Amino acid sequence: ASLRQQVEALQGQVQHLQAAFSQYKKVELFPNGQSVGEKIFKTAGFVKPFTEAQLLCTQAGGQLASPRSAAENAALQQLVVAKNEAAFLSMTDSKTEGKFTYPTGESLVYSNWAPGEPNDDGGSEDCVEIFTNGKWNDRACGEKRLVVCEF
Amino acid sequence: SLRQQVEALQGQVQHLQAAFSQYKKVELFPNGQSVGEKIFKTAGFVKPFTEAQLLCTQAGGQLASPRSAAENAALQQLVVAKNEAAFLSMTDSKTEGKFTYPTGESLVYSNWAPGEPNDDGGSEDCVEIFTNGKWNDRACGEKRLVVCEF
Amino acid sequence: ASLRQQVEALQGQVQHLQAAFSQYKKVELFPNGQSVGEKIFKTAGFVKPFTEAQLLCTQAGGQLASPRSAAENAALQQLVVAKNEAAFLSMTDSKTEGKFTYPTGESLVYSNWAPGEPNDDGGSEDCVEIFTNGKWNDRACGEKRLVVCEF
Ligand SMILES: [Ca+2]
Ligand SMILES: [Ca+2]
Ligand SMILES: [Ca+2]
Ligand SMILES: [Ca+2]
Ligand SMILES: [Ca+2]
Ligand SMILES: [Ca+2]
Ligand SMILES: [Ca+2]
Ligand SMILES: [Ca+2]
Ligand SMILES: [Ca+2]
Ligand SMILES: [Ca+2]
Repeated sequence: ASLRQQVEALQGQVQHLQAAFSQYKKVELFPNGQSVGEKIFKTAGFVKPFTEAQLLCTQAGGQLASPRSAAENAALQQLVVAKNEAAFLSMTDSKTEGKFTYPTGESLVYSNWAPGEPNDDGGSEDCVEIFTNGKWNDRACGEKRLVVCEF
Repeated sequence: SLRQQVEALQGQVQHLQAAFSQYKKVELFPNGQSVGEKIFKTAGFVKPFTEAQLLCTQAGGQLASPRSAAENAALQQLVVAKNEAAFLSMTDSKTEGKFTYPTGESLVYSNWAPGEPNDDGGSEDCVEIFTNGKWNDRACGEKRLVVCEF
Repeated sequence: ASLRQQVEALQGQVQHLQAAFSQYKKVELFPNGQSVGEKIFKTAGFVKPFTEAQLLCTQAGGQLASPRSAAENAALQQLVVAKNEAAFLSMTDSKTEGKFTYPTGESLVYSNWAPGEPNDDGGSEDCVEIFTNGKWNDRACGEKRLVVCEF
């Protein structure tokens, strides 16, 4: 009966935690986050070159935004629109020109390239940026774009 | 067995309670204010009424709607911190001279500054809260601190 | 049996919460917080004189950054570096010149003074600031420095 009283005690404590946490999830995402599925996009609010942006995300325990579906891309687009700043994606074709991959080396499972892209303009575009219209364009990694990580 | 798993679970819940409590303080610093079961959080920037209202609803909340002196003081704390008057959620856009909450219910509390609301120029249907906590009906097209409540 | 299944169910709920909380904690700390051990450093993003900075932290349920080990100092330095702004620590030698103490009155158990410090320049430097290189310098409390609290 004791273990029973203890189990019922935990049920209440857990119910409380779930309810309190549910509220704080909303508070946290406002105004720089976007939740899509099990993924959370969150912008740092400023721009940085690719390598620096990548470092920020990885050291934070996540990685640069990597939309893998129309839904994720649409969620990421909301942050880009909100900040009115094109953002860097995690993908590059730095290893093999013309072959874009995730930070793990895997090939793209989704893409939303603007017509004609990627075009490796000037023979020097190995990074990818997402516009406010949600379309993608390969861009020089040295350029500064909105830092958006995924967790 | 059960006794062993219940003790493990109890430890898990106690750890979560301590960790969540700490996390709450971190989250609220420096843009949020917890008052009762409500949480006011500022976006840190200004926007006109329509844009600010959309920002809050899209975030799963709504614009700051203080319904008591206690809530008003909490909200005012954020206003003082950012040094910027904020938009409240109430407007008399439907019926002039009658301010209401987004749902449509009449105000259950107000903290108007002397003489307000005065519909200056015949075009003030929105409400702003000053750093002194008092309210003033203001033009909805004006840009004020965005503060939502969750 | 009925209890066993109840414990099994609750534990799944709890471990799911543990996973959700872990994710939201990472999101929360990006880009203005740093966790080290059981301590969490979080910057307000702006500068304030010591007294105002101290009140902001205490009112938030914490206190000004008080690195007590090389590891904590390193974590704090990350925020100072990210914002590129020297930050105030919680320690002062206001009560007894030359003797820096934590808000509790307790003497320092760790220090990372830059060469020549603390020097009490002008005979009025009773506060402590941490540089982007992580080194400390006693600084006049009236100066404005990055506000970083620990929770
Ligand atoms: Ca947060
Ligand atoms: Ca190339
Ligand atoms: Ca290329
Ligand atoms: Ca291109
Ligand atoms: Ca009107
Ligand atoms: Ca009016
Ligand atoms: Ca007025
Ligand atoms: Ca002195
Ligand atoms: Ca001194
Ligand atoms: Ca000095």
